[PDB]
Amino acid sequence: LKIRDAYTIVTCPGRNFVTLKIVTESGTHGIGDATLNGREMAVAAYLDEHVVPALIGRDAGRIEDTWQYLYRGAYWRRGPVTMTAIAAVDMALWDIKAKAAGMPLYQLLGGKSRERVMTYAHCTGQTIEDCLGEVARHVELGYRAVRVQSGVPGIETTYEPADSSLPAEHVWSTEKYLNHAPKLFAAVRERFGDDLHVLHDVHHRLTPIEAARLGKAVEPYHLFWLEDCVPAENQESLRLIREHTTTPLAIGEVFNSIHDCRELIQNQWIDYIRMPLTHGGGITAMRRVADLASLYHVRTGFHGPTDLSPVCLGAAIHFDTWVPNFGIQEHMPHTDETDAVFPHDYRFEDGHFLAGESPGHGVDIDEELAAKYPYERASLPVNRLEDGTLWHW
Amino acid sequence: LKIRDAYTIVTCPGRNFVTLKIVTESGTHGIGDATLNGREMAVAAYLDEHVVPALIGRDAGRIEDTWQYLYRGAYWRRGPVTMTAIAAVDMALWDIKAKAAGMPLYQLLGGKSRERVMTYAHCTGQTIEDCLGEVARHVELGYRAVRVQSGVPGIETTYGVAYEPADSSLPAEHVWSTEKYLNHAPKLFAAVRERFGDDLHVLHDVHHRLTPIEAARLGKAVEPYHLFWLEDCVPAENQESLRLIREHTTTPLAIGEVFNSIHDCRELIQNQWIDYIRMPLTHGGGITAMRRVADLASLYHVRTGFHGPTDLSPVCLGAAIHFDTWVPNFGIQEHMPHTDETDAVFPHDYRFEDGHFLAGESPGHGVDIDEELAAKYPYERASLPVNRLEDGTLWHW
Ligand SMILES: [Cl-]
Ligand SMILES: [Mg+2]
Ligand SMILES: [Mg+2]
Ligand SMILES: [Mg+2]
Ligand SMILES: [Mg+2]
Repeated sequence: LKIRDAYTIVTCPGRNFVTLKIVTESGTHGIGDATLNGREMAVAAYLDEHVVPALIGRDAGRIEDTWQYLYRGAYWRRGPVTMTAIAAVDMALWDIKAKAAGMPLYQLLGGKSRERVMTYAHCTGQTIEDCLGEVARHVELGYRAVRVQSGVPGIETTYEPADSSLPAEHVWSTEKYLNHAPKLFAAVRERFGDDLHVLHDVHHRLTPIEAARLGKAVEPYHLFWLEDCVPAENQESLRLIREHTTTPLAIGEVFNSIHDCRELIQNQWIDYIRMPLTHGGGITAMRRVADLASLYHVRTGFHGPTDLSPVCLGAAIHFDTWVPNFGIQEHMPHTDETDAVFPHDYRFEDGHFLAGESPGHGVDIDEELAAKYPYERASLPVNRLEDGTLWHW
Repeated sequence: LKIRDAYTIVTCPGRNFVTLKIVTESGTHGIGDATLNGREMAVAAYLDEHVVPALIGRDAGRIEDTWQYLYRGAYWRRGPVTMTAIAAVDMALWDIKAKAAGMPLYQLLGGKSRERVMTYAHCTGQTIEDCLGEVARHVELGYRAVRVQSGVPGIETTYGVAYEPADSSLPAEHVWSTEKYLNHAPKLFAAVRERFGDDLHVLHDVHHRLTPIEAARLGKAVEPYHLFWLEDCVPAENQESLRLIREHTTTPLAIGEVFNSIHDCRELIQNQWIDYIRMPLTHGGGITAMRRVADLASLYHVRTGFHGPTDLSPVCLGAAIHFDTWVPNFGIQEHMPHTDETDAVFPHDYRFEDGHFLAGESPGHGVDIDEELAAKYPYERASLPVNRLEDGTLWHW
């Protein structure tokens, strides 16, 4: 199990993905997602120039030692580029270990805790009516849970995000959003009733007392979660929200370390932690985050956008299958070309994922095919207030 | 004036440096340090592929807007690669602003608060005796303050004892014993005080190797020697790690060279768990961000102690000396001399005299880069070491 080769693959079958592959002397290989949307080449360089050369000759079986070696050894700790590189290595090594054990990853983690993995779909429209049409469409596809978003009247742009080479510039009004958003949830409940799980993503745009107000306003509609209410580098930002509303709260897709959320969890300021495998240091780190969360009744809600590759999604479905405190798994379907580049054995049926049974995380990469889709630069948008203030997107 | 061009320069005049240069439509230019030791090319790519293209055509004068645009706009916030890229842009833009104002940077910041900037030098040796020899040598050069490190008997390799840490292509592997270090370290400080007396400022870098209660013990043990600071006692991603140390010793504490965000140290500062904040301009988001960190620190009597190793370029050092000259709550400035080749690649107007830095008077931060000279020294990979315990446990270096 000594590592004989390690290298990145960069491909764009609909959007950019970076993948790390590790091959052992025996021939067993593993892959890990290394995709960091809008900053992809920073991780590619971090891996190619600084991590990959140190992997050669290491015992691929020493997952924990390698994690600590890269985490502590980098000297400069944490961060999106850093932890994504570490996650890619970690995910490839767990893939290798599961293959060596002859087991699908969920078995190696402690076995199945559930028979299937509940997902939610994105439902978006310009008007509230447009959004309701999308909800109906997804309910018919078997989704038990939908995230709803609609345009704000008076505002040209509200939350494939990486649509432009350079960042697109959106304009935002908090006050108009706060008055309009509760109407969307009222309308969803009027048309679809109470059994549907309804989620909403605030996408970082509020202050705490504004989020508190929104949380209260939407209590009658019993949302599954209100996500990313406020920027949370200062974790105390959640406190006012939690003290003022019983609407459940989700946060953390932009986090990369347990140290970004330890206090959020221990103070019981959130209900769902959203940090995913690719950005949160892989299986090794996320097991620890999920276990900490479990002590405080917090459940997992992994970020699952198109900009995490099928490698992440497969591993996430395995993790979701084992973890006791599973909440929900986001599903944004990849393109057919992306699915072809990353063959996999996870299945989607009746609104749920089912883990694969192949040894490993069940995902591979077709390198020859990946090479036919060259990288194309694409950046995430930015958001400005009406006066031009650079805001949170 | 809009940005016409922006690009990185990577050079290795003794060790690796990455620099960002921004050029305006009028031809005026500014530079910023982008060097992240042992991970240099991650920052180069972050800048080259993702930041530089977004700078073209921007108003160079909009420093704050650019900082927020890069920080918030990245979506993934904070981190060493991220914040070093942002710092490089920020430093180059302040360089340009000061040149436009026709003033040295310290004047732009609020003017001078001091007539000179106290430094400390690194004194190191295998034995305590070897270290003392180095102290004597630096005292002779005019240093008022010294950091002292020496070998631990029974341990082959320890931090700060040979010094250029990134001295191998792949990470060197060192071995460590906490218990041997804890019993030996106080003997070094006792010896320094015996030979050199009480007026000298004496610093020591623990370099992340202790647990909180071990650092508490060390702090107490070294109280009689009145250290200027005991630095980086424990890894501090969990900021509460400092609490037991602070509750058990009056030895002053310094932390933060591995930090990149005010959010890495807000609680350390507000709870009064440290005396000096060490996060430097290059890794801490530049002048824009570090002004904010220093100001928060000032409310709690915390002083600046910018990390100043060889792996921050003369661009950072010059900007740091300007910052140090203005900031009210200045503590000390680390000085690790750069190589001749490095100083030639980065011509500068800061000066070192009688143990102190003096800020330049040229408009800008006073540092430039000679691109033709830089081109003579190609990048050469070098990684920081890792540290293992005697049983093989991957530890903190
Ligand atoms: Cl980073
Ligand atoms: Mg979201
Ligand atoms: Mg109360
Ligand atoms: Mg240090
Ligand atoms: Mg007490």
